[PDB]
Amino acid sequence: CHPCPWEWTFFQGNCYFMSNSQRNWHDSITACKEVGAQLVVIKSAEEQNFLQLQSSRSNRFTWMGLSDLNQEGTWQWVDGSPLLPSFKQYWNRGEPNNVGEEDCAEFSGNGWNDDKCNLAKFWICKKSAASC
Ligand SMILES: CO[C@H]1O[C@H](CO)[C@@H](O)[C@H](O)[C@@H]1n1cc(-c2cccnc2)nn1
Ligand SMILES: [Ca+2]
Ligand SMILES: [Ca+2]
Ligand SMILES: [Ca+2]
Repeated sequence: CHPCPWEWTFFQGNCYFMSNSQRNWHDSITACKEVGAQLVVIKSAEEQNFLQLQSSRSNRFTWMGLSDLNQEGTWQWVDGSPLLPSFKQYWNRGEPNNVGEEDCAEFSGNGWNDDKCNLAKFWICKKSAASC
């Protein structure tokens, strides 16, 4: 028994995969579903710091499963849960600014940025680990 599939990173009972290719946000959602996973939805501050650190070290602009597509300015996770007030701190300075209509959230440097949903970026999938 091993808790995660090969090349997946285990963290606090879940498995994480960072892509080595780039897609737009809607295709990133599909990419994760095809491996029985979900474009990463963040549930805790520890998990946030864990993901941002890898995004900073790798220096890769990376999609997360969050958008304000349904209502501009109200951010929602792809599993339907709302962005909580205790997560607003992770936006980068001056963000979210929706310049040129940016509806999808990404890891950018030390925090989050809203960027155009049609741009190709790396992504991270999340699924729960098996019990060994
Ligand atoms: C790399 O990050 C910058 O580019 C991202 C991609 O466009 C943005 O998503 C980020 O917000 C941020 N940004 C853009 C502007 C801006 C551009 C033109 C005129 N006025 C403001 N400000 N900050
Ligand atoms: Ca919009
Ligand atoms: Ca927006
Ligand atoms: Ca922005």
